[PDB]
Parts: sequence; C-alpha cells; structure tokens
Amino acid sequence: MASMRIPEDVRKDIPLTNEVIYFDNTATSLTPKPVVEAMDEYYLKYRANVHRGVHRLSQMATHKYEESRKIVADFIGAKFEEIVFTKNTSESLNLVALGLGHIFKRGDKIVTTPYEHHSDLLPWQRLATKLGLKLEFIEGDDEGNLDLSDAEKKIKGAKLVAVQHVSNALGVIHEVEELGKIAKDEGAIFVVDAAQSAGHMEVNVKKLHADFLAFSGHKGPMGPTGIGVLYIREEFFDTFEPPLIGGGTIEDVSLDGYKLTEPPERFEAGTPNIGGAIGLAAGIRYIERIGLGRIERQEHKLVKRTTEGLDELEVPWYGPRNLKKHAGVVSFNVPGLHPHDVAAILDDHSIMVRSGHHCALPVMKKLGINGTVRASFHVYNSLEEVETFLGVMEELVKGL
Amino acid sequence: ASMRIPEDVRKDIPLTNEVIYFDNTATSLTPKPVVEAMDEYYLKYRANVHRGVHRLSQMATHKYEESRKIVADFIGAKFEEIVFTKNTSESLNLVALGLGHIFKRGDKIVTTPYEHHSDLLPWQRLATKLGLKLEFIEGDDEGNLDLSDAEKKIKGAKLVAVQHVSNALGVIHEVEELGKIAKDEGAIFVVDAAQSAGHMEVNVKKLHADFLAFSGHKGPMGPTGIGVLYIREEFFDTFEPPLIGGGTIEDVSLDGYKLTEPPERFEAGTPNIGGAIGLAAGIRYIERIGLGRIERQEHKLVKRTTEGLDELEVPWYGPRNLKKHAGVVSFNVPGLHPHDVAAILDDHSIMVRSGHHCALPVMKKLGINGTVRASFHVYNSLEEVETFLGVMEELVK
Repeated sequence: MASMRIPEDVRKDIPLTNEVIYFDNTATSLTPKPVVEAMDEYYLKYRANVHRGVHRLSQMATHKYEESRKIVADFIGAKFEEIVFTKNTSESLNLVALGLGHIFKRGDKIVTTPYEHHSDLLPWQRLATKLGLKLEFIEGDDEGNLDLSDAEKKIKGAKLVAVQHVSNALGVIHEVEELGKIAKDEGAIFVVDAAQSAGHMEVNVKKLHADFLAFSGHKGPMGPTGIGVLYIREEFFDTFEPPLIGGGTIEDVSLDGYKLTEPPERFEAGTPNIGGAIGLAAGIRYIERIGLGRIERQEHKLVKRTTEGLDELEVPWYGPRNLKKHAGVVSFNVPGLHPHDVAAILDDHSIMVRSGHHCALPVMKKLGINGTVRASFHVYNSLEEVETFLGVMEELVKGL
Repeated sequence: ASMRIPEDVRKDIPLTNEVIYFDNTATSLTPKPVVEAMDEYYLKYRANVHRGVHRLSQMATHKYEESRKIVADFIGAKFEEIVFTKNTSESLNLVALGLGHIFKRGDKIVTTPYEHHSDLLPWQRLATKLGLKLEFIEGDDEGNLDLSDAEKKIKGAKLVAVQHVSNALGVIHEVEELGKIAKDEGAIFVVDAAQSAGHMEVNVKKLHADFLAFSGHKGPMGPTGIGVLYIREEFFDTFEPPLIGGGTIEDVSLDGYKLTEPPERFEAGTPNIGGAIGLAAGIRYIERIGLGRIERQEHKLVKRTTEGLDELEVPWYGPRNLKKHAGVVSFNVPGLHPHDVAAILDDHSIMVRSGHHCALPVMKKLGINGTVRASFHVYNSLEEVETFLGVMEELVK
C-alpha cells in the first residue's frame, strides 16, 4: 500500500474509464496499462517456453513464470507447489470433480448452496448422476442468506462441500469461515469458488479452511483472460488424480507406461499460459499496491449510494440489505421493462451493465424472476459515475 | 499471397535483433501486430462475451466470433467444429475423456512410436484404465513409418492418433494416407498438429481428420494459453464435454442441466478472449505471408543446416529425404552432452533446445543420451544458419 488517490490514480491507468462508465466488473474487470505492459515485455523481450531450457530467454521466461506462481501463492496465503494454473475458474472446478471422482462411493453425498454459478453446480450434478450420489442444497432466503443451522445439518455426513465465496448475481458474501470450520469439524472436503471475491477482498486459504480454491485472473485481480488458478492443499497431493496429463508432467516415459513428477508441474499439462500468469502477477501487484482494504471500502461506498438512490426511485434490488454481507454488485429490475431493455437504455448513455440470468438460473428461479440487471464495481469506479447512473435511471423511471 | 520479402517479417520481431532464435518447436517468437491486436482488446474493448447488450461485450463477442471463423477457415473446418483450449495437450486430453464412454475392453488404439507425451499418456492411461489394446505403427530410426504395417494395424481399431510432425526428429508423417486407411477401416482419426500448424498446410478434409489439436504459441505465431480442438460435425452427438458450466447450457435448475449447441457446449467458463483474438491475428499474419512460402524458407534452412553438418561430419537425425523433413534438425556433438552444446551456443546469442524434448521412446528407439534441436520459422535466415555453422566449426575443434 503506497498511499495514493482512489479512484483517480487507478483511472489514470485505464483508458476505457474516459470513454464509458463500466459497471460490468463481475463479468470481467477493466485492465490497467501496467498489466498489459508486463505481458508485452514477455512477448517482445523474453519470449520463450519454460521447463528450465538452457538458453537465456527460457531462463528469463522460466524465472518470471515461477515468480508469478509465488506471487499468486502469497496473494492467497498458500505454498508455491499448491498453485495450479488453468484457463479459468470453470476449468479449476471441473478439475476438482474429475480429479476426485474415484474417491466417491455410490450413495456418498455432496452439499452446495442453491445460489451457485453454473460452473459450481453442474460439475457436481454430472458427477452425482454418473456415480449415484446425493446432491443436497442448503436452505437460505431470497436475499441470499444461508441458513447456518441447516448448513451444520446438511454438511453432517458429506464427503465433499462446494460453496461460492460470493454470488455473481446477488452479491452475497457468504460466511465461508463458519462453513469451513463446519466442514473441517465434520471430516468433509471443502472446495471454495472465489471467482467474485478474488481481487475485491481478502481470500486466504488458511482462514477459509479450504482444501480446494478457484479463481479467475480476468475478474477482480485485473489480470488477463485465459488464466485461472486452482489451489490444491498439500494434504491432497496423493489423493488428487491429475485430470490433464502430457508434456511437462513426468520424470520418465516409455511405450510401456509413465511415472509422474512433483506438484505443481504434476497437474500442468503442456505449455502453460506463461503470458497470462505474468499478466496475473502484475495484476496482483497492482492490487496489493492499492490495497484490498481500500478496494473493499470504495466498493462498499458505491453500493451504499447505488442502493440508496434506487430506494429513492422506487426501484427494487436484490441480495443482502445488510451491506456488510454485500459485495460490489447490485442486481435490480425496473418494473415494466425487461433487463435487456434497461441495459440497452443504459448503454445508450455509455453506461455498461449486464442483463439476464448471469449463469445462475437457479437463483432467478428461487426469486421467481425472468432475469435481473446487474451493476458491479471495482476500485476505479467513482461516485460521479454512480450519480450519472442514478440520473439516467431517474429520467428512465419517470418516463414510465 | 501477398506481398513481401522473407526473411523480413524480421522487421516485426524486435528479439530477432538480439538473438538467433532456433527454438521454434518449443514456442515461436511473436510479431508486434499480434501483440497489438491483443492490446486493443485489453485497452479499447475489454469485456466478456456471451452476446451481452452493452457495446463492449458486443465488440468483444463479435471479435471472438471472428476469431473462431478465422481459425475454422485456416484448417478448412466449419465455425462450430472449433473449440478453444489452453494448449494442444488440453485438446488431446479432452479427446481422451470426451469419448472414453465408447470403448469396451479389448478395443484397440494405434499411435506412432515417437511421439509427444501429450499425444501418448492420455492414450496410455485410457488403455490401462479401460483395458484396451495399445499398438504402435512401425518405423525406422529416421522416423519414416512403414505404411504396410500401418494398413494392418488400423484394421480394425476404434481410433488412430498420430503426430503430423515429430518435435524431436521433424518427420512429416504421411497422414493423408493414414487418414485414408482409418476412413476405409472405420476408425476415428485424431491428428496432433502441434508442429505442423503454422509451418505447412493443415486441412481437416485433406487429412481425413475427425479430431484435430494444435497450439497457437508454436507455428501460428500466436500468444500462449491458446489451443484449438477441432471436432468434426459427425461426433457432436457422440462426444461428451469433459468440462461444463458457464456458457455451456440452454437451461439449468437444482434438479439438472440441459446442454447448448456446439461449439459453445464444449467451452466452459470465460474463454481466453485475448488469446483467441491474438491467435486470429497470428493466422492472419501467416496467411499474408503464405504457407507455401513458409514451407520453402524452412526447407532452405534445413537444406543448408544439414548439408553444413555433413560438411562438419556432426551426426544429425530424421529423414534424409528433405521432402519429409520439417523445419527442425536434431543433432549431437560426439563426446559432448547436449546441454553443454546448448550452453555454448547460448553464449554466442544462439537459442536452441537440448534434452529429451517431451519425446522419449525416440531417445530409446534409437538408443542415445538425448539430442540438441535447432528449429526454424519463416523469420529465421540463411545468414543466421551460416553463423550457427561457424560456431559449430569452432566448437568441433
């Protein structure tokens, strides 16, 4: 944290900030020039494959790649070797299902939240349907709040528990420390989908009691696309069956068979996205120079004014009224308009917002609604942007 | 077509001024214009994807669709047969898992003996696991396949998996012929095109390909983290997606899921939008040059390299027939371990790989310590080969 000005100093580094009001941060973040500069120095000044090749470019590439992995480890409070690069969260999550499927005896149980993004349920659905498991969901309200007692009940007996850290559609910050304690207490394996928290707030494997953790570099960490992370705790290195296998993943091969290498290269099949990982590390550097603390507060501040303003205007919004449990995402609807129409109207005013089911149709169904419109923030978003949003919403609403 | 001097091309690659990069089968050097294409996504139209209403997502989606269409045309495939992955090895692994459900114990798979671990281990595991017959087509130590032994091994296998080119030796296997055999015998044909893809013509129809994998960071002069899996139209109701979730569905509930149409059915999560656009920029850059001109320039490099090594009497490997030798030449200095040779070349600003090369039954085949590999692309020049021979001369004394 090098004391400098929020949001302006971050805005200085993101040209799109002068062009549009970008409230679509849960879809993906905007990307600061230093993140793109860090990638461009890889591609133009030390371009090479890794795997400890002798020549000097590959030394650099390899150094830079392992630096990236250490930075990603430290960001999340893990050990170097516990970190696996993937293309995205979704890959990471599918890898947990495909990795561990051999452990599951028929009639074993898995438990998750009802609010999951599609990539943290239907891998668990496929696996259940395939193996004859019981897939159980813990109760909670329309506001997003989990029934913790029902959790303590439903988690009793489970071989595995999978939960989102924050919901991409409601903005619920679930109480995953409590949820983790409870899974640890009850023996179960705890897998945490941290896609919408990573980069926006503290995600630490120790505090969260996590055995598996997934996030995407293109969201809150301000990294490029094509770079996810999968955390695998040391404990599971001799249970977890590498789903992807090939180049970079062995110490000897023959036409007969194979013998695998150590983590983390055990789980990384082929040429990794070295460019992406270096981009990702620059994002995390960018983030920890700002401070998770300062990012939290900005976001919280934009949510408070957004929610007050929408209250003033007779516009209903979803997720926790208790803003301590509300991430930098506010979903909402204008009665009389479809969400896609609200979002086209905002787009006409250069305000970017998502509309539809947000890859979380179950949520939409639990609320009895045909989609929502979604404004989501990051630290580079400003109160002026919010105000000009509430302005057009106001013109919108009293045009009905 | 069209319209330029090789080797320049060099003009777009600053590193070409600092070093002689002869490590192209590992990864390619990347032209400024490809990086420029990615930079405008990240700085001028950054967004997902999934036809979202705002103009950035419109632009990004349009450009991502464009990207897929360009890849499709590059290999003569249809839009919806192209799935994006992180690399070749994901693509091949995805083929293993994507139709493991069609095999039964005692069904046979056939490969080449050479042969990248990424086009081997997912077949070795899938055989051990389901109790399958795994059989290797015969070839000599130059790497030329016996096409007679091909004809008797393809009859009657469920699938055939071959390199288009070896990354150790540089053989171009005669895959239009292997595809014909597989087709005639009714095997599913999978082609690992990780070494052919931006150096020579690769065309799914000509190849009789049912599945095809390649990597953007190699020959297509694209970024890292982007790979392609071609799935022919005929396997859409057979092939099950091993990765599923966001972007993969028509409807979902707590009860279950219904999947979407291809290609998006096989693409889970936010794709690497950046890499896709970059890869498209790469193939655009390659098409502007011409694959025939790339083939010819690599061929000159290989001709002068090998005929110069003959001159120095250093042993080299792969087909003596240059028609059947890609832009890679593995060699060794008798009494020098390959890493020392590579260390010495590096000291002269010459980048080159050494070791087993994620190949290995080749390093046994063909029993030897390992090999030093110089590999090429269109931006490499004769004068660079010439100076490489010069330090080889000095080293041989």
